Amino acid sequence: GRMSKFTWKELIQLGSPSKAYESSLACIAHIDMNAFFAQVEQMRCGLSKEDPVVCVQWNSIIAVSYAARKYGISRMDTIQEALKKCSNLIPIHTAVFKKGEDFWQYHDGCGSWVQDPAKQISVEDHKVSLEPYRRESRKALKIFKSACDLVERASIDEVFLDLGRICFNMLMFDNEYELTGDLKLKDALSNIREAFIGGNYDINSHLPLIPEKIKSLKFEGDVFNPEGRDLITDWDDVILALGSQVCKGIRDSIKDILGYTTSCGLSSTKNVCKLASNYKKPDAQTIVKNDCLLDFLDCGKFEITSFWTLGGVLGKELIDVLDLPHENSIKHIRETWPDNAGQLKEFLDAKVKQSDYDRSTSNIDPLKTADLAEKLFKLSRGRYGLPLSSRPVVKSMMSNKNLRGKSCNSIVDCISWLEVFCAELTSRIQDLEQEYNKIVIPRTVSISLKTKSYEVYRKSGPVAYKGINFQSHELLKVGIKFVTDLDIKGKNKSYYPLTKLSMTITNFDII
DNA sequence: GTGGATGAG
DNA sequence: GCTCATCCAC
Ligand SMILES: [Ca+2]
Ligand SMILES: [Ca+2]
Ligand SMILES: [Ca+2]
Ligand SMILES: [Ca+2]
Repeated sequence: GRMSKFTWKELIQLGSPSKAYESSLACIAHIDMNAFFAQVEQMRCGLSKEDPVVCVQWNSIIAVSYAARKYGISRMDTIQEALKKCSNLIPIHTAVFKKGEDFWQYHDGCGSWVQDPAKQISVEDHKVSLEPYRRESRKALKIFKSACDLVERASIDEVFLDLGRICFNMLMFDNEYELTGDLKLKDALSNIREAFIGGNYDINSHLPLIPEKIKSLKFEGDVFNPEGRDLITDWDDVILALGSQVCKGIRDSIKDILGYTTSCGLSSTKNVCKLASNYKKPDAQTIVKNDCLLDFLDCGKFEITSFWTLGGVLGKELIDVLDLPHENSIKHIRETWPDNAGQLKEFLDAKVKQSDYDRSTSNIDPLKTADLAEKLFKLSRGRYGLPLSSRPVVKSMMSNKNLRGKSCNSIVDCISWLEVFCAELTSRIQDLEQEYNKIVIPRTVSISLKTKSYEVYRKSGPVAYKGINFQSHELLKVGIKFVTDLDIKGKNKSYYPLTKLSMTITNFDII
């Protein structure tokens, strides 16, 4: 065409962390450390990524390495079942707390699969610690925060990156990058760079057409192109290619410094990014161009239920409520309401109003349908761009134990368990303090139990600190007092042995 | 006040 | 299957 399909406004928008995600030109990444717990144990025990390791808790498998999966092992399997699929399996049990001890510890060469009765990790007196995974995640997150100025911690093993600044800055100012032996970005993109510093454009003006010398710019990773479309046809393509390069370097850092492999989804929107990181794994990168967004969504592997918020009960409700076919529901949503979000909105209002349609258990806000339609309209088209957003502050933290057998028959027994809970909540407060770079101190403690016959007892109250700071010993002390008060409360009633015991902290001052 | 429902996979 | 934090009809 004569001009690009994009404006200067939308390009310059890339350079503002608050608005960059709204640009059609946005370059978002979703990076997943797959089989995270297995990777962490592999690296700790000096093993390779091709070693069939399985992370184990009790008799179940919680993480399965991709090497282990070659043998048909899945989380579905027990350790005994997985060992009949691959006798060379390397099960590694999580760290555990022992009842009464204030620290966790690894019991290597111990597990329910080893014959020696000496080398067991009894479920009855032990509690699992996920601290080693928390810590490793923290190391990753610091390396991500180092390479990019807007990182969302989507979960323990997944982040989103907004690569707009980085990309926009490469595009305009990076005089070091070279496409070939003789070709450099500064020469190839001299026209866009001279126009931009010149300042003579109107922001709403369309961009200049991309130069031919940019078409040799290489994507890093696997560009999803079923229909064999051209790789670089406009500026959104240029930014994305740059992103993939930047994104590869970041992932190599994770591998170089910590040894973890990742999958990466690169695209304009967060939901499309997450689909792509999962599309091939492990150690892979998938780029989804804007012009392939419909090729990607329609490939066959996705349905309306594949999206972040639609994976569960609300997802089903929509299939029902929108009479969507059990295949190509996304496409089906595009064509039925082809022109605008509102068409979906009115339909919803009509279905919204029906005798069969519940109002009581409905996961659908009647007031909030305006947005629900726009979400779906745009999600169906791969243009639903949310901002990268910090997770809100914690309100509650809990550490409990499901007790079986008669281990818990006394106040003394309960107190041994509280020690483990305190130990654990202390290390979790610490993870939080680093995440926030702020002191976190809880003012309220709650002690909960379930009796022999599954009745619930509970006691909340303040915890006081002799110092300005938080001290685990003051949390325990209050816990002990509550546990003791509940003992008296249950004297000639159904009580021991307990079947469940827990500690919860709330009312944090993030001073 | 909170048991139960809910999200991912 | 499980997890744990978070939300809200009861
Ligand atoms: Ca994952
Ligand atoms: Ca002790
Ligand atoms: Ca995960
Ligand atoms: Ca185009």
